[PDB]
Amino acid sequence: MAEKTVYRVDGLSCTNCAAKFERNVKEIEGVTEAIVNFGASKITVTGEASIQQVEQAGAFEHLKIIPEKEA
Repeated sequence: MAEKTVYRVDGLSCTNCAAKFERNVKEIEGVTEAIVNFGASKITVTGEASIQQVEQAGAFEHLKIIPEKEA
């Protein structure tokens, strides 16, 4: 009852690449929204999908994204 998540991402540092990313996410039919910061931050995904799909997309620059966990 929320179906939104954010994962921590590191490596790339350019708004244009962030824009490439969020659009790459939007292309996936599994997600509704995505809010992707990069630089030294995180990648929010919302809809009904997980980083994995975005991970594949991120192969354009080879990013490393980590699902945060505390438990």
